[PDB]
Amino acid sequence: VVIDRNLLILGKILGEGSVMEGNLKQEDGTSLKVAVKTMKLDNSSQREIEEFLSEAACMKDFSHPNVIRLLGVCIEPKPMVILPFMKYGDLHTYLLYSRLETGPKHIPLQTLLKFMVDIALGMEYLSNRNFLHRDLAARNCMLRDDMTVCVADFGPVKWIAIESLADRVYTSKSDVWAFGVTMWEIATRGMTPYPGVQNHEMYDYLLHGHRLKQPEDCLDELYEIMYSCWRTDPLDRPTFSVLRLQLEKLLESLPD
Ligand SMILES: CCCCNc1ncc(C(=O)NCc2ccc(S(N)(=O)=O)cc2)c(N[C@H]2CC[C@H](O)CC2)n1
Ligand SMILES: [Cl-]
Ligand SMILES: [Cl-]
Ligand SMILES: [Cl-]
Repeated sequence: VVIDRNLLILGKILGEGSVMEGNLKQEDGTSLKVAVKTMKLDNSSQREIEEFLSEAACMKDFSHPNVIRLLGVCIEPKPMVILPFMKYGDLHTYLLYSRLETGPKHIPLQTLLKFMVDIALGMEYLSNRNFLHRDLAARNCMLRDDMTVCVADFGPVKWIAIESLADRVYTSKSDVWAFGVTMWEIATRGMTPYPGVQNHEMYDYLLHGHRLKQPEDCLDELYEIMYSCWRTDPLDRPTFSVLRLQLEKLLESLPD
């Protein structure tokens, strides 16, 4: 997983650890445009870095068109996660530009659902290998050059599941919760979850049975899938394999 630091040239800041652009000189002699995420670990012990290196070995062997690839790691002693570059950027920002001229056109419902299928397919790939994201959101979903969504940033209380707020436990269904919110952001084209509610009022809001409201133009069939991911009991929540097929079935039922 480790790559020689001399093969990496850094540049601008893309986000703020932090994120940086760069050029990875491959083995075939060609320079590849890549993103570089810094990692602030606790160097008081080799506990965090061990788990970081273990995941890197697995995150590199992954191969799926709806899951971001991991190129390797570079040491300066801070590590740096090397990832592919995405000129189209994240999905959340793309949804905000769509509601503005000059930028993308008004995204139809058919295109919005395709994003959900991709994300679902990405999480379905990780679920089979028992890999948790623990940070699923629209801001984390990047767009490939062929306009296909891919999950990323897998090492925000309104994205965390109710059980993960009390017992602070994280299972596969905890990502289904975040996936449910992700579907809400896409349908709403970049709205912040739970308008009117603060981050410190969430645990009591959800515990009382309240959930994210249904959008104005959102179909009743889609909200049911979105609401099924927010059920109090994680066991009652569906898996990504189910959600993936449900969205595909609803997608094909629509015209072009
Ligand atoms: C989780 C990391 C995602 C994988 N790598 C990645 N890819 C793209 C971006 C990004 O922001 N692209 C937009 C962009 C477009 C043009 C240029 S240019 N060539 O004009 O200077 C630079 C950037 C990216 N950065 C994001 C930073 C915030 C973070 O939350 C998500 C990723 N990362
Ligand atoms: Cl450099
Ligand atoms: Cl908004
Ligand atoms: Cl709401």
